[PDB]
Amino acid sequence: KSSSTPPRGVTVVNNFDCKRYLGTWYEIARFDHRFERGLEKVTATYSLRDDGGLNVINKGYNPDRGMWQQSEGKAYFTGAPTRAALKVSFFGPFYGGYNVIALDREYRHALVCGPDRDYLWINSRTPTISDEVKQEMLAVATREGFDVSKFIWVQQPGS
Amino acid sequence: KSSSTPPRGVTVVNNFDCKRYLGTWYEIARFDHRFERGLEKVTATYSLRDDGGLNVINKGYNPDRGMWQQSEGKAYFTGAPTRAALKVSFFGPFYGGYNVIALDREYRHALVCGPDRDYLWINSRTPTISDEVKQEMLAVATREGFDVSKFIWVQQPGS
Ligand SMILES: CCN(CC)c1ccc2c(c1)[B-](F)(F)[N+]1=C(C)N(C)C(=O)C1=C2
Ligand SMILES: CCN(CC)c1ccc2c(c1)[B-](F)(F)[N+]1=C(C)N(C)C(=O)C1=C2
Repeated sequence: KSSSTPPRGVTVVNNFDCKRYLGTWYEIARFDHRFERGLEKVTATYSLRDDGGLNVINKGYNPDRGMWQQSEGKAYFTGAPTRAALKVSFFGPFYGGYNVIALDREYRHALVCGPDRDYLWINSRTPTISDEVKQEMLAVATREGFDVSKFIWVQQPGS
Repeated sequence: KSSSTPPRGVTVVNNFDCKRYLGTWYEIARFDHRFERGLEKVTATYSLRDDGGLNVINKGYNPDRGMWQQSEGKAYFTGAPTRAALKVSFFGPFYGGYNVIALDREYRHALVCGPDRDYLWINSRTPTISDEVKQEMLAVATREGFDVSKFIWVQQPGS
């Protein structure tokens, strides 16, 4: 399907406050994909741009090579900035939808999907999350049609 | 073969001046790979790290999506810093050898290869090169066993 639209049916957050989502997030779990392959301790960082999009810097550690790496990209809303439907673009052939489909009131925990059900992330402001938050994230993922067998639990400080 | 050694039988520069190689280079031609697919107007910018490695910033334009992108990586010598054999690594699964196989004395044109003969670049301090310089670089590539018909000639200022 189009790499520009959300997966059909997902619950895009429609009262989004972009300022509250800025800064750094820890990747608690991801569906594994080429872009991120081999990485642990992954974080994503968002900053505002003058042009109304977001600067994205993802960082992680590759324990096979013993080195940190970083990737810088840009995200732009696909519609109104109060709707958490975006597209993100990195160097090369890494481009597609970015959608926040679950978020707590305090912007502490997020479930983010790509443009299809092969792309999903559990993110947190903290490097670890409680089992209850894990359970709820998997429950939401399942209810929205995603195959939670695809998740890998990303090593983080204290995991 | 090993991703960490030069291609079999390929001679690498053995009296390398790393500091003179720093700065911005324009990519005149490349063998096509996923990492850079879709990108025109490509430059690579090298700088020194406190740890003896190089920071690498690749930047290019994707005319399909209408956007500039950049990738930041690290390169380390695999041996003596006088020998232009390195390995470069970027976010995720882009890791492998980087070898300077020909350089002019002025450090204005360089032929760079990866760890096998499927990876080759013609780089220049200027965005275009003379037919003279072009043919010589192709003759070196050819001398070293590469198939120059695999080059994509990359759109650049004045090209
Ligand atoms: C499908 C298009 N695409 C490029 C692979 C993406 C889409 C969506 C995303 C990412 C990439 B990403 F790898 F930058 N990513 C990370 C690291 N985290 C923590 C995210 O929540 C997220 C979403
Ligand atoms: C095969 C290992 N690997 C990562 C794909 C590379 C090896 C070698 C190189 C690059 C990548 B590269 F894509 F960063 N690259 C660029 C953009 N230019 C202009 C080069 O001279 C060069 C060499």
